[PDB]
Amino acid sequence: HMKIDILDKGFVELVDVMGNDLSAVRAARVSFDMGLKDEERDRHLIEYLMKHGHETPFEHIVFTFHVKAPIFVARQWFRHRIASYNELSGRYSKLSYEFYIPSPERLEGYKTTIPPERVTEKISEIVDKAYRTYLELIESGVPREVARIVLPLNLYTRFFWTVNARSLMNFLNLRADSHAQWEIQQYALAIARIFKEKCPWTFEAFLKYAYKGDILKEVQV
Amino acid sequence: HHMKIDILDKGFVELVDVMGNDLSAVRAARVSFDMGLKDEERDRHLIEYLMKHGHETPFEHIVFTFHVKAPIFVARQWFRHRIASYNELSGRYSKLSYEFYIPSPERLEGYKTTIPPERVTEKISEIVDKAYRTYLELIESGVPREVARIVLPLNLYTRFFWTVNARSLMNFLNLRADSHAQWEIQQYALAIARIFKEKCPWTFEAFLKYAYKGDILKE
Amino acid sequence: MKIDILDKGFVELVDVMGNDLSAVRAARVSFDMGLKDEERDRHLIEYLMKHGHETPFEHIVFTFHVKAPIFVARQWFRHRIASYNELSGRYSKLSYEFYIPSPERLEGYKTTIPPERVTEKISEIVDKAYRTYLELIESGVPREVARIVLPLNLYTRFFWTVNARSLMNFLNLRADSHAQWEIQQYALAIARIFKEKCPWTFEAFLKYAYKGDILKEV
Amino acid sequence: MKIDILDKGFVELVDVMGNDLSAVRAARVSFDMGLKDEERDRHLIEYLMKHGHETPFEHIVFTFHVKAPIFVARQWFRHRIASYNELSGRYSKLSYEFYIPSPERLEGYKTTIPPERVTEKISEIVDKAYRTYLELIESGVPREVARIVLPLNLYTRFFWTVNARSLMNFLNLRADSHAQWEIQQYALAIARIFKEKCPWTFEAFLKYAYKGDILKEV
Ligand SMILES: Cc1cc2nc3c(=O)[nH]c(=O)nc-3n(C[C@H](O)[C@H](O)[C@H](O)COP(=O)(O)OP(=O)(O)OC[C@H]3O[C@@H](n4cnc5c(N)ncnc54)[C@H](O)[C@@H]3O)c2cc1C
Ligand SMILES: Cc1cc2nc3c(=O)[nH]c(=O)nc-3n(C[C@H](O)[C@H](O)[C@H](O)COP(=O)(O)OP(=O)(O)OC[C@H]3O[C@@H](n4cnc5c(N)ncnc54)[C@H](O)[C@@H]3O)c2cc1C
Ligand SMILES: Cc1cc2nc3c(=O)[nH]c(=O)nc-3n(C[C@H](O)[C@H](O)[C@H](O)COP(=O)(O)OP(=O)(O)OC[C@H]3O[C@@H](n4cnc5c(N)ncnc54)[C@H](O)[C@@H]3O)c2cc1C
Ligand SMILES: Cc1cc2nc3c(=O)[nH]c(=O)nc-3n(C[C@H](O)[C@H](O)[C@H](O)COP(=O)(O)OP(=O)(O)OC[C@H]3O[C@@H](n4cnc5c(N)ncnc54)[C@H](O)[C@@H]3O)c2cc1C
Ligand SMILES: O=c1ccn([C@H]2C[C@H](O)[C@@H](COP(=O)(O)O)O2)c(=O)[nH]1
Ligand SMILES: O=c1ccn([C@H]2C[C@H](O)[C@@H](COP(=O)(O)O)O2)c(=O)[nH]1
Ligand SMILES: O=c1ccn([C@H]2C[C@H](O)[C@@H](COP(=O)(O)O)O2)c(=O)[nH]1
Ligand SMILES: O=c1ccn([C@H]2C[C@H](O)[C@@H](COP(=O)(O)O)O2)c(=O)[nH]1
Repeated sequence: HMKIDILDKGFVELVDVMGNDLSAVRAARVSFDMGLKDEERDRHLIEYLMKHGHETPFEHIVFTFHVKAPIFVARQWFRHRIASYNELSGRYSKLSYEFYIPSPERLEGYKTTIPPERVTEKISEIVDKAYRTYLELIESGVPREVARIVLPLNLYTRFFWTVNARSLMNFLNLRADSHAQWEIQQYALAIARIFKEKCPWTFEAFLKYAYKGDILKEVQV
Repeated sequence: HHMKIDILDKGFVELVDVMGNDLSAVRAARVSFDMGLKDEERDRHLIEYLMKHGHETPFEHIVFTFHVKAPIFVARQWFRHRIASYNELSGRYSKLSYEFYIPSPERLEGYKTTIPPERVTEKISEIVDKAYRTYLELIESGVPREVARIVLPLNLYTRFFWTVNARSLMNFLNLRADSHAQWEIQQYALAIARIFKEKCPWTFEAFLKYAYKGDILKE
Repeated sequence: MKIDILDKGFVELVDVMGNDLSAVRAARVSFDMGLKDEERDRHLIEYLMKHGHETPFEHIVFTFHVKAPIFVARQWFRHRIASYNELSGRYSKLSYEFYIPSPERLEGYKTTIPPERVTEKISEIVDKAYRTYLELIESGVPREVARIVLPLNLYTRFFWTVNARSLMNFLNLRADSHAQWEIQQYALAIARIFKEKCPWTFEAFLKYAYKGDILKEV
Repeated sequence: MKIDILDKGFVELVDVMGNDLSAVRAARVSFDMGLKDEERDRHLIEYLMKHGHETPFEHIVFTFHVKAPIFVARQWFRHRIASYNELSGRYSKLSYEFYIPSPERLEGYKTTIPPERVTEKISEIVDKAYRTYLELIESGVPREVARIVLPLNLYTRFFWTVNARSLMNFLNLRADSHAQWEIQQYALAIARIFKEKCPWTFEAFLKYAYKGDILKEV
């Protein structure tokens, strides 16, 4: 399965997909009691749909992704309500030592009172101390659902995400944009790369006529 | 894959595609404990467990796309199910064909009426023919399609694509595969259940035994 | 507020929760703040609209009572992010209420048949279909079956609860020349009520987010 | 109506549209009718609940203002049929407010170390994490990056707009012993407010549709 590594321990993996560019073509044509025609006229229809705001046909293309990301990234991601999610539980699972530790280059462009290297080390210390406490609590009999409240927001979680192409394009408009947090931007770029490979016509038409973000127009795949 | 079931006099329900199966739900449920699939036996058992206890989100990862031909009055009820995607034939854009649902006398099989049931079928076909001819005359005279079609009756057939996940589909079956729903849509619901059963046997059986609230599927 | 539409239709406002300030407060919570001043607050609404910050507007909710022809309702009910409760032809005996277009509805079209004749032809179908409907029910045919002979111009009634964000989507799509003329009229009524209750949001919407054309011309 | 929850949290009702009669009006439209009388209207609410006619309750809408720990909010925000606007760690400097469980939270569990010490250990990490956070911010580190060291018990604040149907789903799932104790407390507060504003609906809900366990015990 296509799997793209993100951040230091994260990833985005495509699990399954239903439909393709032609699915949208057929769904649009039913309006006129028609179906598919030719690869030329059909690709042209996708462009027409995109530039005129005919979005419902794209709801028939559905993706399911497997994602590993820090909780602070997931919190933002899960705000996209038009989708389905199933996530790893801290109430039910003993948590592993997997945290997002940003490299010094994450602070590139900002003037700091201390070396970027120090910030990275400072974050690492908090992680170590918090996880150590988490383990001490669980080993002592503290219920998992309580012990985990001391763990930081950079803890990695895992989830399945099923979303249709229309909602996915909304996600890209909002997250594959410089105003979004850099960390989720990286995930949106991976999502875009997978989208591009499975629905090339839809993706191209989207970038040329509907995309309202900036990064996908300044970054290849 | 593909399956097609004929409904009423000229309708049908066709499965266009499907993403996921019973194991998709098992996997989605297991992620909670950082696990995946296990064994054929423990997995089917997990499905019954999810159904029994109301853990419904794992079933959202199973998605179906159907192609349906049904009368407008049936489609009006169907389209009230908001958690789904639809694309339908348009009377504003397309010239409409002579295709209407004419109930057989058997539709009234059980009701005592003043005039013969055969008469009812005749009366309906007559009004349908009159309305359709009027529609054609208007169209032929240059009246815009969107206006000319307002004289067409509710039994006119329409066609649409329906993409829906298993969770919403189960809600649809609870409400439509039931004696309280109109008979005509009960027929379509039975076809939908028939296809659901074929593609997700474990989920369907678990649904029927522990969560299904309707009655016709248990008969 | 009630506005008459078409020949027998209407749009009536039943209830409303929130106002322009509801969106301001919802927006300010991001920075752990609330309301400020009448001037700063309106500027914020414009800011939200201009930059596509739409979620704050979901906290403003409206409930309308609408009477419209079924062909109009079919299009309206395609708007899934909303709540609906409608009159039932399965349960209620239907009244003689149909939308009959006036000749003026065909202005701009050259027809082989005089516009007035079109109105008459539609009235004819309505009368014959309704009479058939009544005859069937009086004979013993269940309502849910007898009503299938009634035309798409039959009037229905429904309650519609929708938040401002979904309402703006509705206006973008229906208060537009590409939408069927009949629903455009309802959209204009909906817009008028929206403007009355949330003038800042409505004005900002028209200036920076509205994608339709008619509200710009009317 | 404001109710304190946990050590520093709360649930407050901000606004509400409709009441029990809104559902009655919405339901009766099916038979082209309106309200009747107290006795008949209360009876209809029970009938709807008993037979699963849930859409009429979507016309009752509530807006709450809630302050809860992030781990509670993560569970809460999984309820998609609702609207949310929340405090942002990317844009605002975060305050020193965390949920520190009191020793009683461990009542019933067998631990090797006194419960009071568990409370003490949690406070220690919280203190260290927050200090680290402040140190980074004052050194020029962007807020969105500095906050990643903060634990899941940090309090957040949000506005929640939800209709009665979705609210009842939330109570079925959260006002239940299988839900985390912390969110059960919030659900009990939400339930109290719901009961005060829509007593007929709440009573019918508890009698015919509620699938949880605690609301039948408390
Ligand atoms: C740069 C950035 C900064 C942000 N800052 C904050 C912040 O400070 N605080 C905060 O709380 N959130 C914040 N968010 C989250 C934001 O408010 C949305 O929750 C998030 O973008 C999900 O978007 P959505 O509503 O468009 O998508 P979805 O929830 O997936 O919805 C997709 C579409 O369906 C719609 N829709 C879905 N549900 C409803 C509904 N109930 N009513 C009306 N329309 C609906 C709309 O057309 C929507 O675009 C931020 C997001 C970004 C990208
Ligand atoms: C026998 C029968 C008689 C009926 N009679 C009438 C009638 O007289 N008048 C009439 O108007 N309708 C009538 N209906 C339609 C009914 O009101 C629903 O619109 C229809 O059943 C679709 O169901 P749903 O809301 O459960 O499904 P969906 O719209 O697909 O929703 C699925 C689930 O998501 C939910 N959900 C979706 N949207 C919202 C929302 N906005 N707020 C809260 N929860 C939401 C609920 O948990 C719901 O069960 C009837 C249906 C049946 C089966
Ligand atoms: C001029 C015109 C012509 C039309 N012609 C046709 C036709 O020929 N055939 C036909 O079938 N329909 C047709 N429609 C209906 C159209 O396909 C939509 O169903 C209708 O506009 C409702 O819009 P909506 O999806 O944006 O709104 P809502 O359903 O209210 O949704 C609002 C927002 O939430 C979203 N959203 C809701 N549900 C989902 C979902 N499941 N997946 C992804 N995003 C979602 C999107 O961001 C959306 O804009 C037409 C509409 C117009 C205005
Ligand atoms: C005790 C408990 C343990 C849990 N454990 C986990 C866990 O380990 N991992 C995890 O990921 N989650 C877990 N959850 C969250 C759970 O999976 C749901 O996300 C949460 O209960 C929100 O419920 P909901 O979907 O019913 O509500 P909403 O999202 O508010 O939806 C309300 C109704 O609309 C519906 N609906 C909304 N969207 C859709 C859709 N896309 N398709 C079909 N129907 C839809 C259904 O009828 C639904 O009941 C847990 C919840 C509880 C109460
Ligand atoms: O870029 C952002 C900022 C905020 N939020 C939503 C996510 C959380 O629900 C809440 C606070 O997010 P943070 O700013 O703390 O990440 O608002 C996002 O979705 N994206
Ligand atoms: O069994 C029913 C009855 C009604 N409705 C919804 C469909 C329409 O939006 C409106 C009226 O439907 P009819 O009763 O006329 O079919 O209410 C259904 O979905 N199913
Ligand atoms: O302007 C339009 C045209 C179509 N449709 C949706 C409504 C129906 O579900 C179906 C066919 O509508 P008509 O074209 O027949 O009105 O497509 C709309 O919502 N608006
Ligand atoms: O009782 C629970 C357990 C889990 N989850 C959802 C919330 C998060 O998205 C993810 C993990 O939650 P925790 O178990 O870590 O709280 O699953 C809930 O909504 N409620």
